[PDB]
Amino acid sequence: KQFHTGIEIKVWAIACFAPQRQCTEVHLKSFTEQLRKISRDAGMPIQGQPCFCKYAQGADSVEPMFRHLKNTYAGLQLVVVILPGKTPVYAEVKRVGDTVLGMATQCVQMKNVQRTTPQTLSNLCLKINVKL
Amino acid sequence: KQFHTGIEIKVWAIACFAPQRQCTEVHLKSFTEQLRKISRDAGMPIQGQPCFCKYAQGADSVEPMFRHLKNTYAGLQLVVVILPGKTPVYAEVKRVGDTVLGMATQCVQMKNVQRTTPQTLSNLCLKINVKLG
Amino acid sequence: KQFHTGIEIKVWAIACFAPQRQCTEVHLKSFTEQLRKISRDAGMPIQGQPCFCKYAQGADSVEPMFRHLKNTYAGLQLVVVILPGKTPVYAEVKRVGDTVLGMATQCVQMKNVQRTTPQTLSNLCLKINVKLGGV
Ligand SMILES: Cc1cn([C@@H]2OC[C@H](OP(=O)(O)OP(=O)(O)OP(=O)(O)O)[C@H]2O)c(=O)[nH]c1=O
Ligand SMILES: Cc1cn([C@@H]2OC[C@H](OP(=O)(O)OP(=O)(O)OP(=O)(O)O)[C@H]2O)c(=O)[nH]c1=O
Ligand SMILES: Cc1cn([C@@H]2OC[C@H](OP(=O)(O)OP(=O)(O)OP(=O)(O)O)[C@H]2O)c(=O)[nH]c1=O
Repeated sequence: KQFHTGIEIKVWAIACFAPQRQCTEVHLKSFTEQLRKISRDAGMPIQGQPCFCKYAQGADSVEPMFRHLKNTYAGLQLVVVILPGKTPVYAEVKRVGDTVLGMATQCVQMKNVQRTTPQTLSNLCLKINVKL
Repeated sequence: KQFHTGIEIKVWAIACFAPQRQCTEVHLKSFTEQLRKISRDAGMPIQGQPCFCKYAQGADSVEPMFRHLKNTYAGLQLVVVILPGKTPVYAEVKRVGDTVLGMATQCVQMKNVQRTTPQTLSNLCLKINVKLG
Repeated sequence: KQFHTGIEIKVWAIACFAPQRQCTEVHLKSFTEQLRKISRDAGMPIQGQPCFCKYAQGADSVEPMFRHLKNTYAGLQLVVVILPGKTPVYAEVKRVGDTVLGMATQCVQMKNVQRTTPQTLSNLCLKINVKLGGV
């Protein structure tokens, strides 16, 4: 895991499986902007707003939503998935992204979106950097 | 460029990502016959019926279908991919064919399958000729 | 036919255009070591680990990567290029290596990296040997 310098993330999406009442739109947009800033400092810029950002409920929504993403957004590079703690959703994310569709997926715990820290944003960058 | 003489396309497939309701079997068979004729006349004959011809929908279908093709038809030379206009399918077809599986692919817009003209068939032949030549 | 004696391959690189998911690090390291062994037995020893070993994707990556290689690794003798099969990358590799930069490049199919046999390693040795011998 030597860090890669050449990465640019142009097309990406957010799928929020945490409840909106806990993880609101402002929490998500705040999170997005802070993630963009750190990714820029590290020389793996996330350009742009996500091309898609929706709430969803249930592990069974993962495959349909990811197929939808792949089928709708040309060149989609990354899906960031927000999770409400321990969940069957995580398992469903992993199999679909890593073994079915071959698309980079990164999960994040809702609590790190509600109150973001540079350390957790850094962790997410490093993981994305490895994946991409 | 230079056109290449002496190419023969013996094993080829059609993957149609345009909806069947717009691009029916008879449209595809008619298209195939016209392509056969012009390619023969130009001395790069696309010989025979395709070894495979199936509909699919979505960029997500590309990799599974092409893995199937690669694994089932040894000596597959070409996949002709019919596209429904602007689509994430094109990008995925190029990624899978050129990078993932290593398979020659030529895309064609559905509107040129629904009504063929000599000029669009010629375009397609020349592209195939360059790719396989 | 005409195998060349007395060649030593000291500076060489691997550029893998097959996806990592298909052609993993262990596949590449295993392939490298097997290639070194047979090439040593045949008297064209690969003296070291490659100076560079990276994944890349797309014909558009070829020229930049090869320029990097040429400019960074003095006396680079060989680039081994792993390809998934028929691909516009093959054409671009030949154009850039043979006409743009002038460095010896040898392509190999991903399936022969994933699982080696003595016969396919031998094939690749002979081709490397031919390209490197000369004035
Ligand atoms: C089991 C479980 C785990 N997590 C954590 O969230 C992502 C983080 O790490 P990750 O898996 O993303 O780490 P990674 O090495 O990049 O590998 P994968 O993401 O491909 O699995 C993981 O530790 C949850 O939030 N909920 C859960 O229920
Ligand atoms: C860039 C782009 C192009 N097209 C056009 O539709 C078929 C035609 O095919 P093309 O002659 O380009 O040949 P192709 O097999 O697409 O591949 P190349 O070998 O030219 O790269 C291509 O120009 C799309 O439908 N979507 C796109 O996003
Ligand atoms: C489909 C495919 C096949 N092969 C075969 O494997 C050895 C030999 O090698 P190739 O003649 O293709 O290429 P090469 O030695 O670098 O030769 P030159 O182009 O310098 O003559 C070629 O017959 C590839 O290597 N790459 C492929 O993708």
